[PDB]
Formats: sequence, C-alpha cells, structure tokens
Amino acid sequence: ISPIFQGGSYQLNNKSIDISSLLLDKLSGESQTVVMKFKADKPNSLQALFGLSNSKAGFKNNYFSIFMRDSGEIGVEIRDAQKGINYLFSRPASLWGKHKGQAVENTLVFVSDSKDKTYTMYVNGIEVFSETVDTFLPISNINGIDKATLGAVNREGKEHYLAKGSIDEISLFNKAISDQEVSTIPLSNPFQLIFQSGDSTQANYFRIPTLYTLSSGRVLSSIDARYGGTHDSKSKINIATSYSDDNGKTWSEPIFAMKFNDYEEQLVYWPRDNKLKNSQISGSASFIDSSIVEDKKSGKTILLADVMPAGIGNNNANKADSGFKEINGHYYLKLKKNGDNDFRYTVRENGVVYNETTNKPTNYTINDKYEVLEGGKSLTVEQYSVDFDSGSLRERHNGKQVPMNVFYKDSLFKVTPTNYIAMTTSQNRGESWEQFKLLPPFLGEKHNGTYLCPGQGLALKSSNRLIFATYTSGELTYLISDDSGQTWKKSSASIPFKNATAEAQMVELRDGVIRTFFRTTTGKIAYMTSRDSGETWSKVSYIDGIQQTSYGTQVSAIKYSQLIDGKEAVILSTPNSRSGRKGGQLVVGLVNKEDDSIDWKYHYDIDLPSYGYAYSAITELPNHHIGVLFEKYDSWSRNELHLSNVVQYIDLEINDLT
Ligand SMILES: COc1ccc(CNCCS(=O)(=O)O)cc1
Repeated sequence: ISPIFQGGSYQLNNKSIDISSLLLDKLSGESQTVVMKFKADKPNSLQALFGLSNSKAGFKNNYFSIFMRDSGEIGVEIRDAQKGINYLFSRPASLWGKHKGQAVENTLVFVSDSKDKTYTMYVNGIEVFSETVDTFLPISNINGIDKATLGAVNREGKEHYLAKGSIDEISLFNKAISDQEVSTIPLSNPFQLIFQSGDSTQANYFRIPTLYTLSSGRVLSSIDARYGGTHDSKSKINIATSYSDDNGKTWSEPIFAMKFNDYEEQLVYWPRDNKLKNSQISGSASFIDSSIVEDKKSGKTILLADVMPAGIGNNNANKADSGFKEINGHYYLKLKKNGDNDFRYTVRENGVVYNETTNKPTNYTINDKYEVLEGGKSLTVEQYSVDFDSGSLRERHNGKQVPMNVFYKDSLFKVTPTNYIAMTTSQNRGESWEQFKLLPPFLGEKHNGTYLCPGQGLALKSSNRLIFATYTSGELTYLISDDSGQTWKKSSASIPFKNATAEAQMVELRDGVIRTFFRTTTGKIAYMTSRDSGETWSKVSYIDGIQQTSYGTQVSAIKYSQLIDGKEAVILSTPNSRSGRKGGQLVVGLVNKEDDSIDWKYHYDIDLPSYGYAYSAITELPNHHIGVLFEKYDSWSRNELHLSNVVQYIDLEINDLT
C-alpha cells in the first residue's frame, strides 16, 4: 500500500516550500495518513510543519495544518468556514529537540479516518491524541484548497506560522492506516519507555521515577502508577517496579511493590478540558512518592513510600495527629469503628483490636496485609470502578469483593485520615515484594507523619548504615537504620523554611561524609553536609549557577564512581529554569578536597531549554554509563496534566556530559 506522495530533505529556514503541483492532484477519497520525519532543534514559537490551504482572499480559515510550539506541543487544525468547522487537536510535551547535542529526528504519523470519524496523532511511537467527531472533515475536502505547503500555511497569499527546522522525509497515503501498520513504521527515538500506558500496571499515567543500581548489576526502577490522571491527590496510585539486567537496554514487565484493591486498576483517559481536568478519584486509598535502597548485609532491597487512606483530604487531615497512640513508650495504630465519632480502638500486639474505653480486646484482628478479620474470618468490601459515562466522574461499586483493608472507605475499621510511611522488602532483587509495614511515628504522637523524599535512599559504603531522607515543616528528617531496616531512628536537621516541599537526595562524598541536595522555596537548590554518617547535620547553603522556580522541583543526585579531570565527581539532575519545569540538565560537579566544596563545571542540556523536564532519577549503570528516567513535561503546569508516556529513559556516557 504505497504513498501517493513521497519527498525528503526539505530545509525549513523561515521560507515555505510549495509542493502543490506534486501533491494536490494525488489527494483522493476522504481518509489520509501523513507520515513525517522531522527535526526542529531551534523552533520558532509557533510553526506549521505542513499545510493544505485555500490561499484565496476571504478564505483564510480554510486550511488543514500540522503545527508545533517551542514548548514541544504538537497539534493539527482542520478548518472550513463554509462548513462552520474549526477543529484544533493538540497535546503539550510531544516532541524531542536534541539528544547528545544532535537534533532528534521525530517520527510523526497523523491518521485522518473518515469511516471512524476519528483523527489520531502519533509522535515517536506514542499516541498523543485520538479524537472522534460527530461531523467529520476530510483534510482534502476543505472548500477551495489550492496549496500544499511545507514549513508554513498559505493564507490569503501570505506565509503564516513560518517554520525553522527540516523534514527529512514526508509521505502521504489515501488511506487511514491501521494502528498495527503504524507500529511497523521505523522510529529514531533517543529514549525508551520502562513504564507505559497499557502495560501490566494498567495505569494510563506515571510520575515520580526512581532508579537504583543493585550490586548484582541489575538496575531497579520504581514509580507512581497513577490511575486518576496525573493528580497527586485525591487519586488511586500504586507503586510499580521494573528492572533491567542488561544495563538499561531492556526492562521487565512491571509488578507492584505496593498496591491497594479498593478501586479497580483501570486504564482511563482523563479529561483535559478546563471543566473536568480537576476531576479526582476521591474515595480510593493510595500510595505516593517511592524511594529505594539496597542493604549490603542481608542483600535485601528496601522500598519505602507514602501511604494515604481513602479518607485523607488536603489540610485538616491530618496535621496534629500521627495516627498512633503512645502507651508505655510503644506506638499503636489507631482505629475508628463504623458509627463511632472518635478513635476508640487500637491495633495492639498481634493485630488484636482493643477498645480504649474498656481496655477490652475485641473479636476483630488486623492481619499482616492491614486487612480486617472477625473471629479469624476474612471480611470483604465491594470494589469500586470509575467512569465518565454520565459526563462527569462517577465512582461506583462493581460487583467484585476484595479483602477489607483499614485504609479503605468501605472498611468497618478505619485508620486516621493522615499520611503514613510504608516499607516493603524484596529478597529477589525486585522479582517480588513483601506486604508493606507501616513505620512508627518519629516526631511524636501528636505530629503528623513526615514526607518521604522520592528517589534513592543511601547505603553507606563503609558500614551497614541505611538512610532515607524525609521532610516536614522546618526540617529534613533522616531515617537511619543499622540493622537492615528492622529498626529506624531519626536525625533531625533544621532548615530555614516553613511548609516547604524539601525533597532531598544524598551523595556520599567520601566515607562518612554525606551531602544532601534539596528543593526549596528560594529559586535555588540547597544543601547541607554530615560528617558522622548522618548523626549530625550542617547549616544550609545554596547552589549558585542553577535556577529553579519559586515552588521548586525534585533534584536527583549521585556520586560518580570514576574521577573526572582528576577529581571526585557528583552529578545532579534538575530543570534549570526560573520560569517552569523545563531546560533539563545534568550538572557535573568536581569536589575540592581542601574543603569539600563543589565546582559545578559541566552543564549537559538534556533537551531544549524550552522543553519540559521535571522530577528525575539518575544512576551510574554497571558499565559506567549514566541512566536517566525523568518526567519529560512540565508536571507543575495546569496545561500539561494527564499526558501519557512522558516519563522516559535515556542512556548517556560521561563524555556526552563533558
Ligand atoms: C502523602 O501525600 C502526599 C505526599 C507528597 C506530596 C507532594 N507531591 C508534590 C509534587 S509537585 O511538586 O506538585 O509536582 C503530596 C501528597
């Protein structure tokens, strides 16, 4: 099934190219496919790559175009004034610009299908929109079309949306090629996907990537599998993991490290229109923000994450309560029974539910999976599913029973509606994970729980010490274990910020010397240092030479194993921008032995300064390359919510960075 037109090596230098004679008489029938391989490493603010237009006076709104923005957004317009049709379909963050200094060849496939009345856009093997309409407009059927154009749209005789870039290949087909045929078109991607829409997680969205290189050489990744769009909360989120045994070349089908069953794992297309985009799965328990470390001694992998019950709500839930009760220097999980107005129960020794009014135990116990048992018998609740069939989000029982968990909305016994920290382990390097256990309160019975810093924990090289960074108001709270994560203690480190999202990651500069880099509210990345393996912490300093936004973004960090320019090296991954989450960089710092100060000497731009880059994970691969898994979009922006397959992985060598 051949192209009706095929052309290549077009240079778009703010001057459109007329291909009308070559293409227009070839166009026929009402279904078309455009395949285009193009580069744009210096795009204009808004530019059309391809246009079919009525160029005549008075018909300026009769055209089809494929356009892009310098934010990385791709879209089409399909307009006919006589038909009263003005379609615009687009998706932010769909493009690559540059990789290792070279312009990326993006592969774009646009399918206009008259039979299904559907327009579908793929970029780099990723479907970025699929839109069905009541009234279909074939792109060839726009009234009075007389121009086919590359690198602009001809309107009333003038070049609109002038492009800068190149089209190394463009093909057109008088057919809507199938999704399968699309999948056979060769790609030139600079990235790969570890987690993706339609995989075993069945989440359509992903956020908060982590990466960690295990001692066997296996590289492990964890991530938020996010079901209700990309929202933090309220939502349904599980923690998924995947691993690579060949230095990041291929990755295992994901499994769950932490999951709840009160709501079905559904692949859902979350609305992106302004009226509905803030719809939230509101009755589901959820995890969020994971962190990984490996323990030399037991050989176990440890994964922590925040846990939230279904009853959680932002503010007034639950600052001023840890969710635990202290009774004799020991902490016990509090529980409220269906119909009580306060928390009159605790989960004492061996999950026995006690009544704190009468100190009498009950016939109810809580098992290992935080599930409710009555007289030894497994209680259940009915699962929920969500849908937008009514034109707004509904959450409804689906007929399926699942074990009753104290984190669920429908549970007989409920935990305090606050945030907790959970821990699970794997003894097979990520092939399976245990049931999670809740960590105890660290800042007291009355303090709500600290917030886990997503990314990596720190395994000190010269001892058995494990450290996970967490944050809360006014300090970082480091969690320290010297016994394979069986027992934890805290080390508080004051920071000059109140209610900051002080996401912190650590590197060991040398034996027992830890530097922690963290997110602040000042527009600069901060850091502090410990010289006694985390017991005590220095005052806070800031990095100059890198800019963040006022609200800041997570920073990932590693100690590189090899010397660079003869010096110890640390590599930071972060957006470099004071406007938004974009301009991703790896910044290579060299340590000064005189004082452990760091000279930030090399900045590697991940992609264009204007292209999205948010939360990130980096790890030194066993072959000394650098693996980077990152949110390739602006995960703060209210315009880039609910995008699929934007968390992407790349492989880099140190020479690429210098
Ligand atoms: C336990 O519940 C939690 C835990 C952490 C958070 C913060 N996540 C910030 C991400 S962002 O800066 O908005 O992109 C929100 C809810």
